[PDB]
Amino acid sequence: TYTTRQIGAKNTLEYKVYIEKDGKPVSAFHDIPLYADKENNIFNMVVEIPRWTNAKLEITKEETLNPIIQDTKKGKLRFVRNCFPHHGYIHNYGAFPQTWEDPNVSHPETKAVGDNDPINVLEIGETIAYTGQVKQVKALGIMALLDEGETDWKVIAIDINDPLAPKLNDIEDVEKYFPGLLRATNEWFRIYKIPDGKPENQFAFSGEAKNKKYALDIIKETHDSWKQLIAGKSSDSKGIDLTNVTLPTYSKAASDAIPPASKADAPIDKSIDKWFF
Amino acid sequence: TYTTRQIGAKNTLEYKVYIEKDGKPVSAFHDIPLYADKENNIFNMVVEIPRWTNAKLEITKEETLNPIIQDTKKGKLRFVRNCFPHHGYIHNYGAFPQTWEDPNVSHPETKAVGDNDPINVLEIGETIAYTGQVKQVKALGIMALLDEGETDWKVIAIDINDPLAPKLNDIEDVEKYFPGLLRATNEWFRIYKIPDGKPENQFAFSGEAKNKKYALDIIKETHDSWKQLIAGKSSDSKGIDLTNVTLPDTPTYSKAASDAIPPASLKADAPIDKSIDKWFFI
Ligand SMILES: [Mg+2]
Ligand SMILES: [Mg+2]
Ligand SMILES: [Mg+2]
Repeated sequence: TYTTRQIGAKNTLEYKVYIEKDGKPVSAFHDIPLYADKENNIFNMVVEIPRWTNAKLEITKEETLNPIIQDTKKGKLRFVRNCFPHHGYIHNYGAFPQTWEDPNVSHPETKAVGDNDPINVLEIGETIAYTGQVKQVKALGIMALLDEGETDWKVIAIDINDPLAPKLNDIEDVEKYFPGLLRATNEWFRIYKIPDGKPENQFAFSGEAKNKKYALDIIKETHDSWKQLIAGKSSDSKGIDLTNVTLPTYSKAASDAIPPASKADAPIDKSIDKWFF
Repeated sequence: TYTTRQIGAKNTLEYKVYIEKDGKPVSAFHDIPLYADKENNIFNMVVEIPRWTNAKLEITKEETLNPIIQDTKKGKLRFVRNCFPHHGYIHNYGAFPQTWEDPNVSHPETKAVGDNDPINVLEIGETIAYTGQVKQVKALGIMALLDEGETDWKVIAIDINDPLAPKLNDIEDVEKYFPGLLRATNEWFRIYKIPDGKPENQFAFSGEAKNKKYALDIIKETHDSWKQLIAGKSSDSKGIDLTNVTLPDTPTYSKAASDAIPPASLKADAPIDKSIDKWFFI
């Protein structure tokens, strides 16, 4: 059973969420199996950012057991800005554990190296998720984002508990039941860092969302990129912390070393409300 | 100075917010002056609903001193649903005090009676407002919504403290600094009750946002309807509570109605049913 352990107040530098299996911290990167049901391609998704929020929370590569923390740039907490007509993130946002966009090789589909992170997942169901949630999802398709010039696939997925899950099996069903969401998704990932002073991003395949079979192939490829990583068979592991507790860099002590749970959400600066056009 | 007095937890049937002056309740409908600065057309806006929220909090006409209370439909808390690509309300939303969309006459611009409420205001500035806030706004323009067949004008306004306020003087400026916003606003008010099983709403003038001059004329009309209402001279005041604490020449003036209000009993926001998360694709 997966739960969460929160250290600190949300929206501060001290905030961390560890995932616990039966009350014991595990690595959110390496210790949650990618497959909840391999035979039926049901994946475990680690939720980082709930729909309609701004705080850029993420599994951190360089801390032990890879807790979810807030991204920073040069000491300042990162909040993704509101880009009209969108409010924060327009998906439940996260990653599949046990995957890696390998930064050391060029991906033939996009002519770019990977962004060094677990492959990202856009979960499109009704219910807003919580940071640190491990949910079970089916993959519907995939989009090829070049994120400041690096391969940054976005899997389009739905919670198997969603009322619509039985009617959603491939990328075409997203167009049926969520008309406009794929367009909005294309726009969002293109422009979301312009308010930060970064360039517009671009997608390979003219922004096309590839179907489920294509997505399963890419996911399995990043999962293999991950098996080379965790084996220490890396030409360059890029400072990632490879410690784990359910599985070399294995270290069963790591789970007891995590501090105990703690605070109410801290205030967010009013500037984060602003809608950019 | 204006403050709030909250009774109960937000997102419950018991929740109420009264607006206070000098720490004592006044009527949110009747006692807050329409104009903060008459000579410069600066209005007091009563905020009901913050941008990007759902709970349909509104001034309560039929309750003494007209506190803001969550609307209900057949007794259940009313939450406006999320209609893609929007999240809840896309403006800080509320009303001008001392106005009324007269329900007893057909309004010439729309050929329909009024929706029996204070004129509504969409405040477009960057900072998210709070329920019971009295802010000072400039009017920029106005749209003629027919909300379930009733005249329901929406003033386009901006907080005078917004960084952009000095650059926003008329309706054309909204399109310049907020491109797509007026178009989205037209869509929002057409579709927002479709998830409630209501028909699509309609606008007069094919949704055109009329300019500031036009807006000021309609705001005056609604202020005049209210002057008649509060004096006890409406042909049918619809059971509205006209009790006030600042208008001595009215039959329903009573400074002591303020003393009768219970003290604040502010509790933490109650949970909202997860169904309200849902994004509706219309
Ligand atoms: Mg990043
Ligand atoms: Mg990424
Ligand atoms: Mg109205």
